[PDB]
Amino acid sequence: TEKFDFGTMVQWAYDHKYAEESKIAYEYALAAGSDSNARAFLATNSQAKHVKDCATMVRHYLRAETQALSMPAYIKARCKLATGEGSWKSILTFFNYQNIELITFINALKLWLKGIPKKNCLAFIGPPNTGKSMLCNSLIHFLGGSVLSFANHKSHFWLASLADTRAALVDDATHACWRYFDTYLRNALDGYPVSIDRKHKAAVQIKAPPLLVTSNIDVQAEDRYLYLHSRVQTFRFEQPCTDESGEQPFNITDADWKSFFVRLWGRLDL
Amino acid sequence: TEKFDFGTMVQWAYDHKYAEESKIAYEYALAAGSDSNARAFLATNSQAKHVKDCATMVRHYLRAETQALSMPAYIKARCKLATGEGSWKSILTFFNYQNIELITFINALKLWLKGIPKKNCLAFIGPPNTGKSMLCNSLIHFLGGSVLSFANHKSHFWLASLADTRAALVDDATHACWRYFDTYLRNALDGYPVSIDRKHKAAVQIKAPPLLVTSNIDVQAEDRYLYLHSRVQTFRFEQPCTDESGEQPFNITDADWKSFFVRLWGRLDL
Amino acid sequence: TEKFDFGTMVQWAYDHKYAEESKIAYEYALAAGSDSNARAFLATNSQAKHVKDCATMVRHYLRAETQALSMPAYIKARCKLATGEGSWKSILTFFNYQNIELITFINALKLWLKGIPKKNCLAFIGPPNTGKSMLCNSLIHFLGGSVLSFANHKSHFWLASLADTRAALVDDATHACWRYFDTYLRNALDGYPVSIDRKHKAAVQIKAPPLLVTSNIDVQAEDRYLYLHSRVQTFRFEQPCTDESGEQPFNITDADWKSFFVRLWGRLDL
Amino acid sequence: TEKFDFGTMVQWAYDHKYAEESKIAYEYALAAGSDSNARAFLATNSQAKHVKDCATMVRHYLRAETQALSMPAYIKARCKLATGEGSWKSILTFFNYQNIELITFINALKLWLKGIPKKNCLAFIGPPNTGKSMLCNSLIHFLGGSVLSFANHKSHFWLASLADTRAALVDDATHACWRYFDTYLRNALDGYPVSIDRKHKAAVQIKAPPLLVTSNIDVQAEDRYLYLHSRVQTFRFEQPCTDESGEQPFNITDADWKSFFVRLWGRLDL
Amino acid sequence: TEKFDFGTMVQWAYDHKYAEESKIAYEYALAAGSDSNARAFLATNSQAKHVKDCATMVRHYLRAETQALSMPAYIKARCKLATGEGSWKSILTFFNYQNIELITFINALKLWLKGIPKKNCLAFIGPPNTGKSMLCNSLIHFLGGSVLSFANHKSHFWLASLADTRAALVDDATHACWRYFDTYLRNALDGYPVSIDRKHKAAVQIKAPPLLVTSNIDVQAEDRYLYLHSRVQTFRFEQPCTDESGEQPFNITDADWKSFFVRLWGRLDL
Amino acid sequence: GSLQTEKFDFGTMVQWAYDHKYAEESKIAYEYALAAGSDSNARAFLATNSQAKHVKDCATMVRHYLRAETQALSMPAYIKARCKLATGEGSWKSILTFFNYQNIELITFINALKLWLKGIPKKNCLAFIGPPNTGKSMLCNSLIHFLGGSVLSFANHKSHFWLASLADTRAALVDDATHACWRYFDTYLRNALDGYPVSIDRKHKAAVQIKAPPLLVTSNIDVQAEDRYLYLHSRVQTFRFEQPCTDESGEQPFNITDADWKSFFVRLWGRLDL
DNA sequence: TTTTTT
Ligand SMILES: Nc1ncnc2c1ncn2[C@@H]1O[C@H](COP(=O)(O)OP(=O)(O)O)[C@@H](O)[C@H]1O
Ligand SMILES: Nc1ncnc2c1ncn2[C@@H]1O[C@H](COP(=O)(O)OP(=O)(O)O)[C@@H](O)[C@H]1O
Ligand SMILES: Nc1ncnc2c1ncn2[C@@H]1O[C@H](COP(=O)(O)OP(=O)(O)O)[C@@H](O)[C@H]1O
Ligand SMILES: Nc1ncnc2c1ncn2[C@@H]1O[C@H](COP(=O)(O)OP(=O)(O)O)[C@@H](O)[C@H]1O
Ligand SMILES: Nc1ncnc2c1ncn2[C@@H]1O[C@H](COP(=O)(O)OP(=O)(O)O)[C@@H](O)[C@H]1O
Ligand SMILES: Nc1ncnc2c1ncn2[C@@H]1O[C@H](COP(=O)(O)OP(=O)(O)O)[C@@H](O)[C@H]1O
Ligand SMILES: [Cl-]
Ligand SMILES: [Cl-]
Ligand SMILES: [Mg+2]
Ligand SMILES: [Mg+2]
Ligand SMILES: [Mg+2]
Ligand SMILES: [Mg+2]
Ligand SMILES: [Mg+2]
Repeated sequence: TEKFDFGTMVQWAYDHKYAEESKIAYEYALAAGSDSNARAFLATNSQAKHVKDCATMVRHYLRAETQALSMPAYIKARCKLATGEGSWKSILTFFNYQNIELITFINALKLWLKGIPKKNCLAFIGPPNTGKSMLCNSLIHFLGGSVLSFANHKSHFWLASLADTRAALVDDATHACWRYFDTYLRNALDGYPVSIDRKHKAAVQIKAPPLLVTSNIDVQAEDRYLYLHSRVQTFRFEQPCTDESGEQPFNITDADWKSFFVRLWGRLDL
Repeated sequence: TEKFDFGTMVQWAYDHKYAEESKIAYEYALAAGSDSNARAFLATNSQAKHVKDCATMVRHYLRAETQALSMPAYIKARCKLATGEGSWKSILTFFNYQNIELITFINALKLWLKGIPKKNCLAFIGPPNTGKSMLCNSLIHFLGGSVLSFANHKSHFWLASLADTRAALVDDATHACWRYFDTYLRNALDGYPVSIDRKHKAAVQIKAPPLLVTSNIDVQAEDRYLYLHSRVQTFRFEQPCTDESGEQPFNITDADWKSFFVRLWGRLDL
Repeated sequence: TEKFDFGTMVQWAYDHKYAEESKIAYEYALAAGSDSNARAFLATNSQAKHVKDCATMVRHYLRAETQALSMPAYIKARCKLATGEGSWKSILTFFNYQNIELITFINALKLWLKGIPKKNCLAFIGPPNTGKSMLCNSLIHFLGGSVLSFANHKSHFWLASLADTRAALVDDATHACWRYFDTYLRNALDGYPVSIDRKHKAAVQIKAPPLLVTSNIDVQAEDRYLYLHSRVQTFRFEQPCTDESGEQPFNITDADWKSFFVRLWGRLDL
Repeated sequence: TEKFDFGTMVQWAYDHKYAEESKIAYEYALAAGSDSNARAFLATNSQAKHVKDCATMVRHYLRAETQALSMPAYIKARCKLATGEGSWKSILTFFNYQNIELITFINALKLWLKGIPKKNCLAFIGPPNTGKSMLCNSLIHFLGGSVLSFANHKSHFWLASLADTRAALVDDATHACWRYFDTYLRNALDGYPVSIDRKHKAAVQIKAPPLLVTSNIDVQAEDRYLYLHSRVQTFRFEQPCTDESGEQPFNITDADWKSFFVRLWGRLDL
Repeated sequence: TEKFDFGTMVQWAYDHKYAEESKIAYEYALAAGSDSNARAFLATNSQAKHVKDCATMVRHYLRAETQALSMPAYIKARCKLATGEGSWKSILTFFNYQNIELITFINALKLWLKGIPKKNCLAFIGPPNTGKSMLCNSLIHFLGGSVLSFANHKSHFWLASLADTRAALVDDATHACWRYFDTYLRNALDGYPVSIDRKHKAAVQIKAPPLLVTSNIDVQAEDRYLYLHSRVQTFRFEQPCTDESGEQPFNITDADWKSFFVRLWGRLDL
Repeated sequence: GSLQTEKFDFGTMVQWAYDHKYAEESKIAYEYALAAGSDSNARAFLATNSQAKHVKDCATMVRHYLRAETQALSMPAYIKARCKLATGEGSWKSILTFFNYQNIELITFINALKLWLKGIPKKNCLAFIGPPNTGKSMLCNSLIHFLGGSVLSFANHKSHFWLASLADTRAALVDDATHACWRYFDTYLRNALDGYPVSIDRKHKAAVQIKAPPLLVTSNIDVQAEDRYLYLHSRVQTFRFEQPCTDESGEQPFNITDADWKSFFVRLWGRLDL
């Protein structure tokens, strides 16, 4: 009875960060009890179209709204997202544990986040069960980055994510993987623009984001990976951890990284 | 003369849990004898468009409603749906026949419904005709879960059901299938959110529901499937059901499952 | 006035069981001579949209209506459709000719119509020209079943039929085909619920219907379809159909099957 | 009045049997000089939509207007289309030249036209330049049949024609081609009902029409086409057909086939 | 009012032979300065739809208009397009230079343009730098034919062009190219009607146009191209070109071919 | 009520989007709704019950114009327009110094570049070959960036689509060609090298008969030396970069910017026959 | 959805 206003619903949707049709529809129809517009919505002979468009719009921003930030801004935004309690000390504990000086990682982490040529790829090498996927997965999750599945490597579309995320991580690189790297991904390592295909869409011309790599292989040593030497910052995690006792081993959480970034914000040149 | 009110149809559709076009259309056109709106519906020049949208809208509400519950609230609702007479005894019987203590299955079932990391995968391995498919099938049917079709698993779009159903089932996993699981779905097993891709402009990092699996392969034994050992609870049916000449044997039904949960509600920690 | 009434055309269409655009369009334009509405139709600036939607709408009902019945009820209805004169003896005669005790094909057919898991697939194996397609096709025609066309298996829309018909038939399965079946469709041959993809519509999890396959291959012998053994029932066809005789001594018809079901109704547990 | 009447255009298009957009649009725009409606057409802000729909509407008739007929009726209709002057002698001459009895061809053609199982495929094998395509194309032309380009087999939409025409022709089948046939098209070659996939529309179940195939390969001889034997028939044009004189000695026309059918109408059981 | 007139834009578009959206859109918006309609177009809330439909409309005319001529008529019209000054001697000289009697070329050309089965394909073979692509391209360019890129043959849509032009050219055919031809395109080299798929649109059955091919391989010599012998007319361009100082001693242009045809119209049986 | 003046005007949006060179829906949408604070039309836009469709079409429209504008220009005009774009301060001397460092007479490079830009047959491809770390990609990328060229990624040659860009840019660059790549060139792209038309196939759209633009290639392989690349010899101008641009620690000798090229073209416009 | 992508 009060002519439905799309823009309003979008706003609404956008405010509650509701981005999937299914929800928008439902949640709104609920607010129909105490909301003239919502009520107006259910009156529409085209709820369908709106719910769709509503979402389309919402995500539209959200994506765009994020693509906007700068690494700092972005990392700042990724902090508001971190919920719960923890402390940078946890991270420090671990690195110390691996016999690595946090400053070393910090210094490494500074040029990384900045995507500085030849300082754009961090590798965590070591025997199995040393915390490699741990850390790297926890950091990526924090940063809201994408994990690359080198299994799909057969398809050149296994890099499609690189056109979106701020940070990608290739977990457990094998010789076949490193070879791939040394062969086709050199630019992704020299900060030169690189082409990246997208399912059904046109290729994108972008700068390859920060890369995280875990491997049992010390590329730094193997001679067939020469080009990679100067292009991969390597930390060697040797001391094990996951022991035969069932006990919950270390686990850096979003919170932890929150503290880390918040407390090191000065030193990281952010 | 009265105008066709879409919203009404949707409500109707929603009240009868009529989610598929084919039906909605037919069933409504039937209530056209004693329903002004339906009669208004058949009067429309866009019946098609409506039926379509009607369905779209309904599934919307359903999906949103389905994901809203809590495993318990959900299960509880799945019981109300269970019509007919049966008894938990049928199930106990069979597990016994299969030489397994119900308590074992109950415990495993507990953590499963709770989707606890590493216990989120139930497997029923055994030689042909030992009753794996129905058990699984019957359980999934009761739970209102979806059946994944491995036949389309490339590009993983054989995981889009994963963003909706409270429990899926992989009936008859082949080496090729388990390989796939050991390769891409490790997360659906540890608890870490799985990147459930999908068709239109948006993908969702959803949490994988409990999984059910039937197979002739005993992943626990094979060594190439090491990762899956600690992440797949294996129950094995070695006794044959084959027996079928004359007396029409076993078939677990929604009712049977109703009794099962009702009477084991306490123990299941629901 | 002469405002075109869509709902009318549909009814029309529906009455004559006209479900394909091509026809509906043509046939109607014909009724334009003695029908105000069809004449109105040809007056529409959007006949296209109407023929399309009309059809869509018609199939909509039809499905709903067919999916509604029971197998006997369906079969029963498939009998009303069978016109002409023939007899069950023709069927008997042929099976005898192939040296197969009718009771054997009846007992098999009983559980086949019932779709009991794993007794849902019948294979008619034998050297070329033994009446296999001949038979299968007839029985499928009578049931108004659909043919899957493996040449399209490359498209996940090939099984669409499976979400509509009460019985499907794979005529002349090669090795490639049996391979595929053993590899993906075990949940189908079994006759359990499977997810079917359809163009324009949404996924559909319906119980895979009864299957009929004809082949030069004895999947029961080959150790490579090892796992198709507990699923495919077989009927060997050794004796030749035609052999220097104007017209095939055997050629079963709807009528013949009509007799068959009519006279064998009680034995088939219908 | 000066309103653009769609129905009119359709009639027009239909009368001239103009079924492809390209033409419809062009040919009409020409008649715009002396036709109020066409002129009205060019005035529309949605010519596009019309040309498209207009075509859609025309081929709709044409298809039904065909599938409705009967081979006798259809061939009959194909003769009225045959213009010019020729004589069945020309065809006879050729077949004699190739050293074959006209009663043999006819005997085959009779069954062929009737689309009888496994007697639905005629292959004209022989060395290059023996007039095979020459003959086969001319017949298909007369019959208004469609051709299948194997270069498109990669797409399941290559057989889309089969759901329309009364006769298909595979000109110059290579090994790859026969292999495909022996593997996926036994149904079709068998003139049995195969499901044909079409773009945007759903799969159509129809009886595979009669097939013509020219080939340097005698499937009858080769042993790997063992199963093609009982489905293919075969003719052998062993005698060279093109001469030194620019204009080749044999070149049949519609007229030629007209006579052929008209005079042989009785023997062909039409 | 002066509401945007679609037909006008189309006319404009057509007159300038602007057929791709990208241009039409841009070029029109430019004429917006001195064009009431263009200005009205920019005022449309649906320019998108219009640019598209305009293109669609234009192409239709463009194609329809070309498939509409007779080889003579077409060639005739292609002459009017030929601007500048040149002469057949210039074409001649070259052929003589290559040690080839013009009449030899003319005789083949006559039948080629007529598209007579199996004489529908010319091939210019020879060592690199002998003016093959030179000639062919110039001739295609005057005829206004399209060029096919074997770099795309992995998608049958690389032949889409065939369904439009009156003359196609495969420049620099390699072994893999000839093989593809010997395997799939026998029909096409033969100039018989064939099926041509088109992205999203529907397939068009049409007579393969005249082919021009340049290659370092002499198909008539190789024996694995046995069957391309009766289809491919060969030419031996051996004499190198650009000798000393880069300066191209040969430059064939539209004008040149204009003369060629104009003067040789009689002999070419046009 | 009657007479609306604030009414949402699509064309306006497009112009806006066009001006800022915003071509992707995601952005347009966001960036516009932001300008909604101080923009009657933007505000009108948000008032629309069909923002979706507009964002889409806006975009659709922007590229139409954008793609067309480029293809539109002449090599001169294009390069001219590429200059206005170049911001910052640099100098052609930076480029001279580098080539000099590489022991190559700038005139040599200039003489070739003059013909490259013209896209003249058999001189339509430049290759910068030499041991690793000699500033090849360095130079080539910079030049491509200024020109607004597109980079091809042989890591996708698998699908014939890896060349879709060739239907748009006025210059493409294949960085670090392996043997496999060169073979691919010698095999298929022989027309791209002779100026004769080739059919670029886009995704979901009909192919396009286009004239392959100028090509830039950097590689460790001297196609000029190898014998399995005979055809290429006369179709690939080669520059050998022997000297190591290598910069020990933080302090890069050679860096080349849009500015640097700006000066370069501005000051050499004459000699480049532009 | 078909074309892509597989
Ligand atoms: N998927 C995961 N979930 C939770 N923790 C993980 C996961 N992957 C790795 N970790 C953590 O990282 C450590 C294991 O690193 P690891 O996986 O052994 O490197 P690698 O795989 O090369 O042997 C463990 O201490 C564990 O806490
Ligand atoms: N719905 C049912 N009705 C009657 N019998 C059934 C039903 N489902 C399964 N069965 C019986 O159980 C057997 C199938 O057991 P099955 O599910 O194939 O075990 P598995 O999956 O390990 O191969 C069949 O032989 C069948 O007789
Ligand atoms: N509808 C029919 N009309 C006339 N003859 C038929 C018909 N169906 C089959 N036949 C005869 O039977 C033979 C085909 O048997 P077939 O179906 O191919 O056995 P199978 O399927 O095991 O290969 C043909 O030679 C044909 O003469
Ligand atoms: N429409 C036609 N007009 C004139 N001559 C034709 C025509 N069709 C075929 N020919 C002649 O017939 C010969 C081709 O016979 P052919 O088709 O190659 O038999 P096959 O297909 O078995 O190899 C050609 O040399 C050509 O001159
Ligand atoms: N349209 C033209 N104008 C001027 N010269 C041309 C033209 N076309 C070709 N040429 C000359 O011919 C030579 C190329 O011959 P070429 O195309 O390499 O034969 P092919 O294509 O078989 O390798 C070039 O050196 C060029 O100077
Ligand atoms: N635009 C630039 N700004 C500053 N330094 C650069 C720039 N481009 C390249 N370099 C320096 O040159 C090195 C890269 O040389 P490189 O491009 O790999 O030569 P090539 O392309 O032959 O392999 C880097 O270490 C970097 O310090
Ligand atoms: Cl099993
Ligand atoms: Cl058979
Ligand atoms: Mg089973
Ligand atoms: Mg058969
Ligand atoms: Mg032939
Ligand atoms: Mg050439
Ligand atoms: Mg480099």
